[PDB]
Amino acid sequence: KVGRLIYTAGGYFRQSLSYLEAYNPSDGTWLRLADLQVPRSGLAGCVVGGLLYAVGGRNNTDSSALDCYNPMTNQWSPCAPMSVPRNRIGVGVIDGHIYAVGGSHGCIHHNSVERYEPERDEWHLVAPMLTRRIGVGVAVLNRLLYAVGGFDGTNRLNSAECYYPERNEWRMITAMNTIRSGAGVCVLHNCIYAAGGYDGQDQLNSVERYDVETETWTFVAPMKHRRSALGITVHQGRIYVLGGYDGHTFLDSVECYDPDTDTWSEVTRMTSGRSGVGVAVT
Ligand SMILES: CCN1CCN(CCC(=O)Nc2ccc(S(=O)(=O)N(CC(N)=O)c3ccc(N(CC(N)=O)S(=O)(=O)c4ccc(OC)cc4)c4ccccc34)cc2)CC1
Repeated sequence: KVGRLIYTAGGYFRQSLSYLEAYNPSDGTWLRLADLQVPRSGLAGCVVGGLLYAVGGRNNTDSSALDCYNPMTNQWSPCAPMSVPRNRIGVGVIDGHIYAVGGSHGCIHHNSVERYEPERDEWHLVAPMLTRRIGVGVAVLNRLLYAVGGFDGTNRLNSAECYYPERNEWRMITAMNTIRSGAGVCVLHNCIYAAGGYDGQDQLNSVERYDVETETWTFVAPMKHRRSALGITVHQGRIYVLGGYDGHTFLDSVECYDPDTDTWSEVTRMTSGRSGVGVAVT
């Protein structure tokens, strides 16, 4: 069997893409899957019940689209769209529900947040963030959604806030050491990781993880390639970053961070360089 792959949807390189490819870290092999009905970039990926969802993005135009991919049918299926278009959206999953955080619709910078129930194919607004954030990293940890960095329309941000589903409220948390938009955010071993991003003048290769109990952000081993608008995911206790923009070119490099050795390896290259891809694991 081919159990658990890293899926990449959409992206940008000279134009919005429709590519859907999968990577087998047991293999080193790539798989070409069904193209997206509409090419998109700046979207987010997540998994719920073994289906892969592609949320938001822009087609070259800002998308409110939610689309479902079934790995067993290799087929894409449209879902109820969001209430608003959300370019540079962040996404997280709590109890089988997809939270769409922030993003832009043209020049509107959203601080709003909606929740999608796959059981009912319905979207509902939840409490809005304290800060408008596009290009925001999103991570779920102890059933709490975290919104990290991004751009509020005026300032690139280093702040972070925390949404509480049971109370339906947001609370700021400790700010990061660096301003980061278009960063990869994920959760590896009870910690939130924030890799790369763009600090307003440079693409970053730095990496800080947040310890919730100590409330502090500490830097860790940096990546080899500066990159923003990167895909990120966690597979078997390791972080994977995919593609992105380094300020000049569109990367195809996929680096793998080992927490037990605090080291970034290059483990493969995408079939072509791209940025703004959605990434998930199933
Ligand atoms: C128009 C005139 N020019 C001038 C220069 N050009 C340079 C050549 C070029 O094409 N770069 C390029 C790079 C990337 C894409 S993208 O697909 O990933 N993408 C598209 C999307 N869906 O919006 C996105 C763009 C910007 C983002 N950022 C958040 C933010 N507020 O900018 S960011 O922090 O990471 C950033 C900031 C400054 C940077 O340096 C300028 C580069 C990154 C995105 C964040 C998340 C997801 C997609 C993003 C697309 C194009 C091109 C065109």
